[PDB]
Amino acid sequence: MLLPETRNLLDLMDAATRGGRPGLDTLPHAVGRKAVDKMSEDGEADPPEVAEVANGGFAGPASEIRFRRYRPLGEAAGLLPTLIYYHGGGFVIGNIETHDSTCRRLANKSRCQVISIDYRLAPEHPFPAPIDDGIAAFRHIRDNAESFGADAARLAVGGDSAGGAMAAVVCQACRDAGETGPAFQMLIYPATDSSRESASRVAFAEGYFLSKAHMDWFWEAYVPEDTDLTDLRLSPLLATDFTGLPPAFVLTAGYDPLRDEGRAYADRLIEAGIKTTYVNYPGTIHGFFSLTRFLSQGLKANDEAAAVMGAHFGT
Amino acid sequence: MLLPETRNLLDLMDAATRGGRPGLDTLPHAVGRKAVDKMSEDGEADPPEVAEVANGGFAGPASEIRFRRYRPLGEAAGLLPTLIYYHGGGFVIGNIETHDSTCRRLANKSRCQVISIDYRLAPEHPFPAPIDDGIAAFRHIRDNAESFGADAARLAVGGDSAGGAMAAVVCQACRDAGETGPAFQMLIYPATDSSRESASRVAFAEGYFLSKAHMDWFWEAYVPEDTDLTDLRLSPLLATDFTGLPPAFVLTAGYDPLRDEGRAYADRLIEAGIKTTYVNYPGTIHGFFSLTRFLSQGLKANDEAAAVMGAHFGT
Ligand SMILES: *[P@](=O)(CCCCCC)OCCCC
Ligand SMILES: *[P@](=O)(CCCCCC)OCCCC
Repeated sequence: MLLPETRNLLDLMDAATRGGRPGLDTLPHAVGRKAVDKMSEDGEADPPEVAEVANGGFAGPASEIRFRRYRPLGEAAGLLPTLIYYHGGGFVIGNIETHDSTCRRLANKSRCQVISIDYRLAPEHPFPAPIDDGIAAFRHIRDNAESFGADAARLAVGGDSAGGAMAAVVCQACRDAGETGPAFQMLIYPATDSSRESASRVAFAEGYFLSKAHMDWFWEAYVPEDTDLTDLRLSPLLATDFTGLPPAFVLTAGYDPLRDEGRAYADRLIEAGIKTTYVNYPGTIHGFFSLTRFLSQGLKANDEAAAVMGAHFGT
Repeated sequence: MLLPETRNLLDLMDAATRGGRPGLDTLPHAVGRKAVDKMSEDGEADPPEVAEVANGGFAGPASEIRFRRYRPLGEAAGLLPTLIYYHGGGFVIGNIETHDSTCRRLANKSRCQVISIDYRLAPEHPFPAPIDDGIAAFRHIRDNAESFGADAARLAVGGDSAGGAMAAVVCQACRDAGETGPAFQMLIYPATDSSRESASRVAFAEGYFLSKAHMDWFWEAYVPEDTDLTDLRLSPLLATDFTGLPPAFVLTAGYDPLRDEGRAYADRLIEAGIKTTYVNYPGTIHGFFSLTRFLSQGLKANDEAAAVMGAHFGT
């Protein structure tokens, strides 16, 4: 069931692996970061023009949080409906640049403003630093909506991987603290369960991009030893109550370890009486949502996600 | 439990029931048709302008099949990706007019051409006349693609209720006959199982729009007595094999008898390794997709469906 374009890219990665490039799972996460980050940038399709890009920062819990805003083409209104995007990369790698092309394409298609967040990475800052910045960024942008040129009424969050995880947590956190949370959550191949191993986590543990070897490498950096795995910030799937959470878009990939716990989360939402959209892209891998130089499916997904959020806010 | 807008409409329908002297369940099929068809037209929100509308017909199995084409605004290309729409109404009521506003709105949003089909109705022509016209219409438009100003590469089908049923069958029929079937199937709260009663068919049998009394009234007209209920043209959910069917959009409503068998069909598709999008609109009723004069959610759904198909064909 693997697609030609997907299989093609897997050949390339197999060539490089067995020909000089070590993979190595180099623990100088600080060293490895710089190498992989450059690869990620190249993996993204060439960036589409937008109306306006803006770089800025603000005060976080423990630091300055950097951010970048993309205003979509031919969108004249001051306050726009706005998505707050958290990049992927195991709370260890990635940055605004690795997901720039994707955010540009999302804003154009959705006819919505996008605000990429640059949150504290591990190991330099471990659990729970990353999601604390994720939550602070939402609260800040919510409370200073007009400053960020954003309609407070139609304010959403989303991400991929660790990013998608981080998004789902921000929504729970808000409901738990009984304050106004997001209007919409866009969850792309997110990780929702640290407490156990699904079928897919075992079935695709090796050979399909994201490897079990990679997930350990990330885990050892992000998580201090002896941290309760049934913490909802690590495992939001284990929440008792799913009611009062915002409408969701949830996307999974066919050859993804994080497939089964992805659809699981989506199901918990549907039965809780929440407006939900689930989608499976069979025959592509984890990370296709931003490897848009190699996988067209990624661009189709970029378009589909953008479209469902757009239709929700009626843009 | 329900939405305000949904609850609001339900009581009005309840006003007439005892308030005046109504009752479709108790009318001659041919008489009732004329009355309800006019109500349906009024139930639709005011029609959006399009680039071009075109009426025509062609030779079917047993008769002339009428049709109407909607070309979307600011779409200059000759051959467009095209959806073939089958109206709802228990294979007994409805026509192109009852679903005109909705088709117009779909074409604009999706940036795709829409072709509403006017298929033979019961009791005048019972099972299996309606779906036979449904299949002939697709085959014809497929084989004369450029005549109908349509990209053959990106040709889809869809509908609501009996229409959604009719769409799902066209795709199966094509795969069974080992010929080129549609590229995409848009299934809106469709009926997929005649062979038994789900939980929702019982739980919402009375008081929420579609009534069990209505479904019987339709059934007695459409279906010759002593017809095997496990026929796949009546019950496409009971198909052995789901592989080789086109990518799907599937939508259900919270207070719909046809809810459980809707999601069931969607699930059969996901496990068959087909690219699928499922969505539930909780706290609205069956038929909201075209009662867009009363229910905003309907317009949001109209937009969402259009958007997912658009993103698929990359318009
Ligand atoms: P991942 O699946 C590596 C699996 C080896 C784990 C060590 C036992 O990388 C896939 C690379 C493309 C072929
Ligand atoms: P059916 O579900 C039952 C007729 C009214 C009984 C109220 C419990 O048709 C419903 C139409 C909306 C009142």
